[PDB]
Amino acid sequence: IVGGQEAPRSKWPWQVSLRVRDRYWMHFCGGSLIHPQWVLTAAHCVGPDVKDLATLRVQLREQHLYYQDQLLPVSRIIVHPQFYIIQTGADIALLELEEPVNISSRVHTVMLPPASETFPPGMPCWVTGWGDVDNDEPLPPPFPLKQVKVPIMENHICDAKYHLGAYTGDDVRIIRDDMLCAGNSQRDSCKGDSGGPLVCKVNGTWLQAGVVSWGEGCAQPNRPGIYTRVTYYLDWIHHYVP
Amino acid sequence: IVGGQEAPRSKWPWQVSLRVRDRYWMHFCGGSLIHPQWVLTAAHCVGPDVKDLATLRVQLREQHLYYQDQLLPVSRIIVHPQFYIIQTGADIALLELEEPVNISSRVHTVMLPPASETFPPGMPCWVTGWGDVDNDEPLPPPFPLKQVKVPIMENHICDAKYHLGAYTGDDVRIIRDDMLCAGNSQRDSCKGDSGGPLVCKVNGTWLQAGVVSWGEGCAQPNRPGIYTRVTYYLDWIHHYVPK
Amino acid sequence: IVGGQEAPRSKWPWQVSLRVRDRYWMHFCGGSLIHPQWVLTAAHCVGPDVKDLATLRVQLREQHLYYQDQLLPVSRIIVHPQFYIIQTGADIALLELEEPVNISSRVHTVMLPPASETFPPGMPCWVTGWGDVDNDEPLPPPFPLKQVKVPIMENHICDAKYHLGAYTGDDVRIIRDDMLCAGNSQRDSCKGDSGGPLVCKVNGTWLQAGVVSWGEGCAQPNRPGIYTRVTYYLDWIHHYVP
Amino acid sequence: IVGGQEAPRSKWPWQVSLRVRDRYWMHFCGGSLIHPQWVLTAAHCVGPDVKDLATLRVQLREQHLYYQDQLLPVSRIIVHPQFYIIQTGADIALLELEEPVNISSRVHTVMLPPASETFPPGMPCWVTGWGDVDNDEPLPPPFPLKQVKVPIMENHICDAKYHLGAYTGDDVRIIRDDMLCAGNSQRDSCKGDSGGPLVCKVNGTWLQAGVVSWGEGCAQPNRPGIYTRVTYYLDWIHHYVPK
Ligand SMILES: *[C@@H]1O[C@H](CO)[C@@H](O[C@@H]2O[C@H](CO)[C@@H](O)[C@H](O)[C@H]2NC(C)=O)[C@H](O[C@@H]2O[C@@H](C)[C@@H](O)[C@@H](O)[C@@H]2O)[C@H]1NC(C)=O
Ligand SMILES: *[C@@H]1O[C@H](CO)[C@@H](O[C@@H]2O[C@H](CO)[C@@H](O)[C@H](O)[C@H]2NC(C)=O)[C@H](O[C@@H]2O[C@@H](C)[C@@H](O)[C@@H](O)[C@@H]2O)[C@H]1NC(C)=O
Repeated sequence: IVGGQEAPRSKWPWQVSLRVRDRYWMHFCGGSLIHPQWVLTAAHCVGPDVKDLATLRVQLREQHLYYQDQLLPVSRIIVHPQFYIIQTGADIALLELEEPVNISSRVHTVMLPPASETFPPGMPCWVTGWGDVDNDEPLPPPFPLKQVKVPIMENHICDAKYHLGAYTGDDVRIIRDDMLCAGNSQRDSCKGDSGGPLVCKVNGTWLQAGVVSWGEGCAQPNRPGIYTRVTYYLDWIHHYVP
Repeated sequence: IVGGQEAPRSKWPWQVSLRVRDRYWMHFCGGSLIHPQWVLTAAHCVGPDVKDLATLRVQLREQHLYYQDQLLPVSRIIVHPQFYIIQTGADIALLELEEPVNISSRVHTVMLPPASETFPPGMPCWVTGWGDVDNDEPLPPPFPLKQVKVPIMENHICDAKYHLGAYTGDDVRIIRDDMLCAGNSQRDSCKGDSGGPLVCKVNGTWLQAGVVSWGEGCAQPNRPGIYTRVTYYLDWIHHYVPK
Repeated sequence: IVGGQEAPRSKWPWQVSLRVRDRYWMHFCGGSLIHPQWVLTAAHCVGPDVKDLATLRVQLREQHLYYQDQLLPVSRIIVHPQFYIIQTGADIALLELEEPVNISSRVHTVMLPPASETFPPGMPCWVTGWGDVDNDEPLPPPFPLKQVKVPIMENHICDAKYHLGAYTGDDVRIIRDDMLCAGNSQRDSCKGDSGGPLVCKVNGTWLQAGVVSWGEGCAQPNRPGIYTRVTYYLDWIHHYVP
Repeated sequence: IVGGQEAPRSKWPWQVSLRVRDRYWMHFCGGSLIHPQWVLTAAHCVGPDVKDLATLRVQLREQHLYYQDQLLPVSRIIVHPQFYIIQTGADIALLELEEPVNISSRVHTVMLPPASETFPPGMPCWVTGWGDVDNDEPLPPPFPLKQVKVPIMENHICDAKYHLGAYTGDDVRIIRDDMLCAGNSQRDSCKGDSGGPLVCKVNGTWLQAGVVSWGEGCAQPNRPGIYTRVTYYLDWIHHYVPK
């Protein structure tokens, strides 16, 4: 997270950390609890190539990464079939836990948005995670969960920004309809935040609008963070999650 | 170049090295002289974002990088407008030199193929460059230009290979019509070879079949190197480079 | 610490971590509380060149580095004047804290040995710290304090070991009288353990026999870790520490 | 070499490069040809632990490192027995080549100094090598041999400088009698120059005054480069090297 602050303990109870087996269970992506037994995350975190499930673990919200670990094995990994690379979309995946987790005030699910919510510019939204605090600048120990408020940029405006300073033709769409843009040169997600949530407050309720997907650098001018637009994949999600 | 050998001085007179201004003019990509004043390379070597030409130089055929450099400035860069990322194709670009270079047996152009050449499996082809000799293994000094013969794999066969062991649905095309696959787990190009040429001996003549574009690792089982298919963009090329 | 285990919460209440001002207060060396207001460490951890005290802090016994830090400023650093490089000895230094710490069962001093104790081979001894778990392998988060039992090797036997396979003449002493050897190819200290304690259980009492000083690699065959022999410097220590 | 320039091809014909086997024959220290079959270098480059001679090679003077290699195997490595670590001195070693090399204008020996030469401050001396051009800044390809004029600092003055800003007692000698100090905050040797020569011109003749040994940083204030004083080891050298 670039430009943010450490999260209050009572915030983002749905945040999760994905760990890969490497000398220790190392954090590599975020995710969100969307059902007591299901984690929502980015396809690019667990694909396109099929991985051995023995090498992955999920960690539920912790104020400080690695300090109070209670690792949870995954029973199944479901990656959207249209996914191959982030720039072409469908960057979304589901992790079914071996067992449903206990639901409390400190650890619980985030609500998915109704199909009609477009999250237009002006919406108050935050992205959270334990990623780098700037380009090539890792979050220092004790690794607090961070948050940052990021402004939403309408898709067409964002698509135009991506063409600014690039050879790509205007008629060539960079930002797709299954994507959403948020952030600016001072507020954005960074390496390690991928797969985590972008939540917006709508009439007093938190709804997950996006999944951290890709970008052209952390908090880089004219290159807002790109997220997978959750509403676009509700039908697919509902095919697996109760 | 993975699994190859140092190229003989008289081979590949069209090979070029692209340099970026660093603590020295550091090699970062290959290219090929397709006309006395035009270098063909990959778009990803110079885009999709526009870069300051002041930070780029072209070096013509040399046996060892950096030893006897005679760097050339680039007048202009033309990147195919359909290019954004390597996996969606159109990974091709043209660099116009300030003046036409002097053609000799030592340095000269490579012929482009006629639109009908498909370069099917079995065709003898070589990829050349100063790229890594293996994953995370940079070419050692004195940096000789290397070459390696790479086996061609038909597009659909290759597309099926890329779906092996992946979540990606079969209805999702990974290898596109403007791409070509060559290489195996023993012979392939690697980091730093991008933009360079894949050339095939067709009935006694050397034709450039591809431009090193991408892949999923260097000489990795069931993931051959992917090249931009030159015949696909002949008309685009001929829009800028004189016939 | 190479080849050890995480230390139990109630063990080594004298262990301390030395921190240098970086993107965070990063651990760089160990030390031991030998008096409520004095920390014993290795000179090479703080010299031979004089450094700005503002860039240094002491952290008392904690189970996991960085998690619950309560950093302490150092009022004064006293480095043995005979120190220049580890291989010529006198690798010992004292840090005076600004205030005497609160002694408890969880945090208290370690006893220094009487001058006559030689700590001969066979003596049960442990080295503790947050150093690498192997050559070029840093301690993984959450950075637990580790411990390992290390075999003592008599000085001359050790000095002969250090000449094995070397051009160095036998008349050249490598292991000095103010040094002590401990460790083998399975158990030893490693980068980041320097300055910490080697403590031995002598007839029911824990005595600090050495200070981690140097060696030729971590847990390397025929090259035991070298420690500054505490008894050798008792008078020097007692010139400053009550 | 910090603060220097590329050496003219005609200078330092005695400079050699020591190479260790690692993916390629990689440079790791300098040396000087003091006899057609003997190379003088630093003990720390080839010790204190005995190394397999098959992993070492010597390269005679090359204007550009790695470009025209003609590697020479070593027949024997003789390290001073008093050597253990650089700060305690005796940092000197001899390499006997399998065969004597051809002597020419471009490649030949450097003269050792007479026992009486102390090389006081003011003497014009240069250190040469292919080492880093600054702290953590490697020599960029094509790796030219560099040189730099370094001022000599009298031993006592140098020893006092080393105690400046340090806890070490004044009565504790840091700079020993078998050492010699040269350099300042703008001119010095650096990582990779170790083992190479410090040569001074005395009445129109080049004499090797020192072997690059150690120091605290490349061109660091009050920490001049430290060299093994060759005159101190003439008897030892003469025990192995003829004439
Ligand atoms: C999830 O919440 C459950 C309900 O509180 C926990 O089970 C309960 O564990 C208590 C002690 O942690 C125990 O007093 C309760 O009797 C027991 N109740 C039931 C219905 O199981 C559960 O803790 C786990 O399960 C218990 C039985 C032990 O095996 C513990 O070691 C487990 O932590 C909570 N943790 C989960 C399910 O992840
Ligand atoms: C040392 O000097 C000799 C005289 O220059 C070298 O021999 C000469 O090598 C020439 C090719 O390098 C060759 O055309 C000359 O006929 C030959 N002359 C003589 C007197 O032999 C010698 O080169 C080595 O030995 C010769 C015989 C060949 O085997 C070469 O390949 C060798 O390099 C020089 N030695 C070295 C190690 O350079």
